[PDB]
Amino acid sequence: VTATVNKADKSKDRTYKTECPLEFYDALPRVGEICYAYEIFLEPQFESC
RNA sequence: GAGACUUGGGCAAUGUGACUGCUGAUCAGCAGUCACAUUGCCCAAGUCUCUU
Repeated sequence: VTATVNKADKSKDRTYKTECPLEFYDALPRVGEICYAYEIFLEPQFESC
């Protein structure tokens, strides 16, 4: 904060890293190990023509 | 005690000369701070338009 001259280029933007969630962090099955198949459902809400 | 004189004492009134501080009013000269105003350098920041 003592660097009060920080108003010169306050429009500067920086980069950041990204990371997948813990569950998605290497959930790949191993041969011989238990696997969880999570079913996907697509229920229609709109009434069709 | 009074009248007057002599000296002295007491009180009072008023004036005169000098001193030490205290303020009052006016005037000049000087410094500093704060604020406003003029435009510009000016980046931040949002909106908007063009467009990047």
